[PDB]
Amino acid sequence: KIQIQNLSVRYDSSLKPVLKHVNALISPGQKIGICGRTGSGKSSFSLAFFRMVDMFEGRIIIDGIDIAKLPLHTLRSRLSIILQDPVLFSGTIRFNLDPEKKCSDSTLWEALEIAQLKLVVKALPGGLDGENFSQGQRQLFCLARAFVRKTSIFIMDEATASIDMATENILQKVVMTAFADRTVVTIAHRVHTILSADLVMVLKRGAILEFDKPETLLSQKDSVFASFVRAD
Repeated sequence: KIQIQNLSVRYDSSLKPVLKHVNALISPGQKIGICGRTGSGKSSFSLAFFRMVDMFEGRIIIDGIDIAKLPLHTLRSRLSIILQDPVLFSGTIRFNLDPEKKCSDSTLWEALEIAQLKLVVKALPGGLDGENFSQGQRQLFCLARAFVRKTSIFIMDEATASIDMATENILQKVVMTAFADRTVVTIAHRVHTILSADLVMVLKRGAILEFDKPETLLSQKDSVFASFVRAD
C-alpha cells in the first residue's frame, strides 16, 4: 500500500528541484508510466523512495509509515526494479539466481519455465555451475530475475528502451501475464503497454502533466498523452 503526501523533489545532489508538489494515494493492482521531454521520469520515484538520490519536500509513503523512520535496509531492498543494462555475474546460474538464501528447483524451473528460460534449463545442465546471445535471452533472463522478486511492489522504468522491439512480443507478453495483480509502475518511451494502466504521467512545465486513465485522457477533446501520441 502506498500513500504519498505533497512530494516536491529538490536535489541536494545537483542543481535545483525537479518534481513539484505531488500528493496521491496509490495501491497495488495498477500500472504507472513516465513521459516527458527529458526522460527517466520513474527514475525520480525509484531514486527517492528506494533512496538513491534525495529530494527536499514532500514524502512518498508506504502503509502508514513515511520516508522518515522507514527501515533503510528494508526500503531500498524489499522493492523490485528493472533496468536497461542490469546484467549480473555470469559465474554461477543458480547462485546468481540465489543472491539471497534459497530458491532452488522450485523457483528455478518455476520462474525459469515461467520466463521461457527453461530451454536454458534444456541446453545448459542443472545450474550453480555464461553463454551470451544478444541481450534477448540475456536481458530476458535479467528482467526475469528482477521480476522474480515476486513480492507486492514491482517497478520497471524504460526497461524496453534498449531491449529491442520484437522482444516485447514475448517480453511484454511475459509482463502481460505477470505485471498484473500487484503494485507496478511501468514506463516505456514506446508507451504501448501503458494502455490499461490506471495512471499515466508525462513531464512538462516543472512536473508531471497529469495522472488518470489512458482512455479517460484520450477521452477529452484535448489531453497531453494524445498530443504526444502523433509525433512518436
